[PDB]
Amino acid sequence: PGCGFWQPAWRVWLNFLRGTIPLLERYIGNLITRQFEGRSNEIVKTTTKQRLD
RNA sequence: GUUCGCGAAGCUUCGUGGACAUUUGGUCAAUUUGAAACAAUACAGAGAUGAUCAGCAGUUCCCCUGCAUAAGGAUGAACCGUUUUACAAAGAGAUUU
Ligand SMILES: [Mg+2]
Repeated sequence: PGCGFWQPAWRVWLNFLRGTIPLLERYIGNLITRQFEGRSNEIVKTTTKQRLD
């Protein structure tokens, strides 16, 4: 042990985070919205295998 | 305070006219009384059907978890009860005018 050179790994993680930014903003943001103002009348979707028949 | 001019005393100091800069912040004010929930105790207690159990939906002025148009919530919640009139036609018997 004692190999430094964290750069490429770091870069990779940064790039991963990029993707998340969006996903988290939809997700976390959505959650917080719900917490403040929690949904009225959701519509289920029969394209699901379950419930189709 | 910066300063660009005027007027008095000794470039230094007072007295003035201007220019520069110009209206912040609050849907809120710090403990009970403007609304959080679980938990706990007590008491019961689990969809059809005889019983045991799966899953899916459905209605709603019920929601929760969930990123969710996934999925999951006691089959997620309440539905299991009440239920007498657009009501006429025919026949028989009885009291009143
Ligand atoms: Mg179940």
